[PDB]
Amino acid sequence: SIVFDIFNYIGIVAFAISGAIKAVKKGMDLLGVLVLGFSTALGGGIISNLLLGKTPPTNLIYYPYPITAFLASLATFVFYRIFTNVGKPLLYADAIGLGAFASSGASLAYSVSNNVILVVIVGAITAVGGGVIRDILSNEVPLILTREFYATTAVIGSFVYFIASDLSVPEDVALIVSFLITLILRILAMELKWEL
Amino acid sequence: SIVFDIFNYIGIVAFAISGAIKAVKKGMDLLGVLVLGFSTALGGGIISNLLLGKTPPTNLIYYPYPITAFLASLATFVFYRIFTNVGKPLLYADAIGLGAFASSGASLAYSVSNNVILVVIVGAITAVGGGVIRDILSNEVPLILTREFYATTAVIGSFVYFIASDLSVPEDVALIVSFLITLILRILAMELKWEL
Amino acid sequence: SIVFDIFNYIGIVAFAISGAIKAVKKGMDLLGVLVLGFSTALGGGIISNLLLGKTPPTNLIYYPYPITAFLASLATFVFYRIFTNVGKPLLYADAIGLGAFASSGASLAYSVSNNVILVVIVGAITAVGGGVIRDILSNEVPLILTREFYATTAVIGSFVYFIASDLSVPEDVALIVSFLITLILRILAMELKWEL
Ligand SMILES: [Mg+2]
Repeated sequence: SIVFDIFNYIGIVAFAISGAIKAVKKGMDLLGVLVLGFSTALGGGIISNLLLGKTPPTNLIYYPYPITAFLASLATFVFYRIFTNVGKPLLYADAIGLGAFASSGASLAYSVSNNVILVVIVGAITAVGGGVIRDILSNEVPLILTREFYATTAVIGSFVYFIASDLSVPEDVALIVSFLITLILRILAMELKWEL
Repeated sequence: SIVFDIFNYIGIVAFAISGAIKAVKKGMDLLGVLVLGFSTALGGGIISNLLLGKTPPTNLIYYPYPITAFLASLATFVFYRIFTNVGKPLLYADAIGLGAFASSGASLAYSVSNNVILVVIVGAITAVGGGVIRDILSNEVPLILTREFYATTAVIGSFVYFIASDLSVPEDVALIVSFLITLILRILAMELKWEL
Repeated sequence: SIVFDIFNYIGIVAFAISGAIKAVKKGMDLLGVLVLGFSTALGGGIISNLLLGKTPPTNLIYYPYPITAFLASLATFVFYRIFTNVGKPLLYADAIGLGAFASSGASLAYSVSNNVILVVIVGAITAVGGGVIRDILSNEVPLILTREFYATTAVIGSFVYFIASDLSVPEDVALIVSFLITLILRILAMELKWEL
């Protein structure tokens, strides 16, 4: 479906931006920024692929995905190399990626089996997995532990995808509703200071 | 066998307690405590499943296992939310899990192949793997490095399972002897201050 | 081919030395030193095997590989237990391993598929993966982030293996040229202070 394909690109771009921003804040230079953005963008899909027995992983064979990760990370580096003082919305980029991958990752797991536990947990791991790798490599406690509603919101997003698909909702709509609920939940938590 | 099934539940409960305790000590709140307990309880089995080519992992498809991880972590949070000053035996919970999973993890590897190296190493990775993930997420040097006899004791436990099975020992007995040797070795190291 | 087999042993020895050195510097004792050397030596091959769908991993079934990792780590511990003040060339050992595994890891991926992205990225992950695990376990930002030209040099080494193989270069020669370019690139970066 077109929405599934689009969400893959949105998630790759968003997580690449979040990883490249993290590296910029850490003081890394161009190539180190590319490494962290590339890893954050593709890590969730790779981990998800391994859990589902899909080898080699799509992110390592389908050329547009790693090319998109590379270009997004490079664009982020160049942007903040010029505009050093403008805001760096790491959590906003991460949140958009969380919604794109909780939905598309739940979709991939649901195609493997109708098991609600597999769909909800693999979907959530797809969503958070790139940011977990980013935080581990950065040598800091990850968001899934420091942000009280973060991992659960990914779980909720993959669960609403499962429920929608279970009710025969068309795949394009089930993905959009899952993405929107995940993103909205994150915006409320961030804007209403639920995690403080 | 009944002992294999029982050891799976014992290991899941024990490692969930150890992960939830770690999160409580870190100052996390309810949902963060659940995340760390869930991850510690199921991580070793997932890693073991991937190494042996078993996908999707049993911990993500067999409902009682993640349900047990969730309930054990929730019980731990509620207990220490009320009884804030009572002792938190993280290492004791981890040690019981180490014995339950070194034995059952060696059993799973032995069913795949009679290779002593595969059985001993995959068994040890099953045993320590959940606590390694816990310590990495907590952003601290893991027990497998800070505790001089920890990883080796898991190796010894999986090796005694291999030897017992190689001698035709019934599976229920081979699991019990492996579990007991692992746990006893850990109790001696902790009580006799071997790791100081 | 003979060069592929030799490079496996060179990489295992080199990364075992680098991991055992890291543990010695961290103040670990004998068994902890063995754990970190063993993990660094075998982690890249295990990760590479999982990405390519090769289970159980060769490093866990082919006896000479983990035996070599163990003996190399033990030799490193004994050496620095006696000669406490002599230099500890962690980065030099890591660099030799990087060249041995970028080449041999690219070779393994190329046997699975002619996809330049798969060959270059899996090759680079094979090369850096053991040192990434070492640095994560040591609880420090890994070399792939702190050393500006490190990860890219592994990528270049696996890419020159791909180009050589694509041009019909004999496998023994393609491995040697890949190894030499990776190692030389690392020597220049270290000696010419490119990463400062
Ligand atoms: Mg860390």
